[PDB]
Amino acid sequence: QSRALVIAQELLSSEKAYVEMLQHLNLDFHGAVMRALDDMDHEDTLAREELRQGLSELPAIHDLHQGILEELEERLSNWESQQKVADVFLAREQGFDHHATHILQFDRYLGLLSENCLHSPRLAAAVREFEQSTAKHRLLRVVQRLFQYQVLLTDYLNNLCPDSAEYDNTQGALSLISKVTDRANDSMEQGENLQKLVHIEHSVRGQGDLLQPGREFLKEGTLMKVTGKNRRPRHLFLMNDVLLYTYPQKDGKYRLKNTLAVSRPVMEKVPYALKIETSESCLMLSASSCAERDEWYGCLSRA
Repeated sequence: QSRALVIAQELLSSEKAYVEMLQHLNLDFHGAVMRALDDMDHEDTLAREELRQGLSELPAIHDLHQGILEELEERLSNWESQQKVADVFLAREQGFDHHATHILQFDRYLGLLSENCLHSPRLAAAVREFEQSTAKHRLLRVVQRLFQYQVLLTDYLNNLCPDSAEYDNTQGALSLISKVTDRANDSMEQGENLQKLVHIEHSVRGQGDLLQPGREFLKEGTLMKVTGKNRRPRHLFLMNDVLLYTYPQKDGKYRLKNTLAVSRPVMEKVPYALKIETSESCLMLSASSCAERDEWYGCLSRA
């Protein structure tokens, strides 16, 4: 009840920040690119028309979320009378279709954008002015909200009564969004990774925002920290970028213990041993098998 109240508050606060972001995207990215492309009409046409189609989704998304925010703001003001938010998503099936449409042409118009900047001073001038505050990276932030609703709405459902019209609606809103995010995973080269990083951020108590350009999730798994003769569990999130060193809690959630920037010793009391070394950090970890130890070795090696 308090737990579900704080999650709707978490949903509203993050929605405000998202609507503010979609606002400045439409003014500084869509607006500036529309202005440029309108000039280029009088300067090829194909690239512009495809850019215009993919860019048309941004105002439609902005309007969708402007509405979600207005309904969310009002519903949280009258929380001690009606304690319902899920149905706000259900009411907007047509709205989230713009998300699906955006996802479907995402890589096409964004690839077409950087490509067309290499020989279009006007388009380059528009994109630079925006990149001021990489565009394709700055637009993953649009599609990322969808994975956030999934994580938030799942935390919202776990605190609802399994026999509520709201538990039902939350499930419906979850399947409605999953219909949309399915397209991200199968139509975007960065969709599967964007999802991994959204779920990994939300699970780790200590890791804020993993969305970094070029960052890609590689391996997860628990290993034992060898402190003398004592063996304590540590859950590892290995990226090409950074190495998250955590502790698995009873919650299914974790705790960021240290972070590392991406040897196999022989010792009796520590069989299946892994020694990860950097100039700032060193970990003495034990695997359960010499195959588990060599699975991680080859993966930590590859990057």
